[PDB]
Amino acid sequence: NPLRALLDKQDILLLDGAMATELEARGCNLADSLWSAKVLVENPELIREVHLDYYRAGAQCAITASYQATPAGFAARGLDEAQSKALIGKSVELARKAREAYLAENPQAGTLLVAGSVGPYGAYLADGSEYRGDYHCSVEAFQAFHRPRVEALLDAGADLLACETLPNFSEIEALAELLTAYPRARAWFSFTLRDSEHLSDGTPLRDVVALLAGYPQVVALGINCIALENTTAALQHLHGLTVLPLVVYPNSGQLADYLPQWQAAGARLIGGCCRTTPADIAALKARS
Ligand SMILES: N[C@@H](CCS)C(=O)O
Ligand SMILES: [Zn+2]
Ligand SMILES: [Zn+2]
Ligand SMILES: [Zn+2]
Repeated sequence: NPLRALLDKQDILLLDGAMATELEARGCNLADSLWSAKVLVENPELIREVHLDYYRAGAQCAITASYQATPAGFAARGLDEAQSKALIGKSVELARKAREAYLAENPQAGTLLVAGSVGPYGAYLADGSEYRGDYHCSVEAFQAFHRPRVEALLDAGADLLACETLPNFSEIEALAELLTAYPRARAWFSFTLRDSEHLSDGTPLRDVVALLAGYPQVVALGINCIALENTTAALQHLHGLTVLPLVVYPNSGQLADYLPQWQAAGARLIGGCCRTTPADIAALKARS
């Protein structure tokens, strides 16, 4: 368990924040949802710089730029599976390079992690379906969609998988099943919500937690890409269902002002999602 060493030593583990904000500030034009294919090729040094930026701000875990990096997605750019897996692997390499750089600068930084981002099938559909979850695939189809990215992230040396922004229960099942075929893998599963007690697709959270409790490789559960004002209620509900470390990284509003409420509700992995920047991580660091 990549988390145990850190969680044995401190209550809170800080995540990072959004990649896009920082790349745009540095001059990047992110024209479409497949922007990672371009930036990983044309400006990989800027991605590495942003990861380094977040470690400096206090992040102890970087999330790779692979949220929309799948062979399915990247086929629209003329890339085949192997080419796509190369770029997925590269996203891990750049975060690992940033970790090497920071630990050279600050050897006293403690343990630092790299989490491979695994986004939902909805993000590939690119119709904002990662928030509705109303799509239908067989278990095999979900698993075929996710498998190459899981393999590429693990082979490139991700410490764990960030299975995130997940709106669909059947896909969550397929993904938990898929991970058992990689016995060394560890993951967190983070969800988008319809309300404080339901998945985006309508599933009661008690059912999601109950399902995932049977998979030991899932070492944390939580919420991300949700409005600030909707976080605490959701966490408090999860807090009554599990004592797995809870994950929370919401969209930008102050984000760091919530740290005591969140921690009291069992959150132990805390960062930022959309429109957050290293300023949010720096604020969290100061309040912890
Ligand atoms: N790509 C983001 C999630 C967008 S909802 C991430 O990797 O955390
Ligand atoms: Zn439907
Ligand atoms: Zn089937
Ligand atoms: Zn988000």
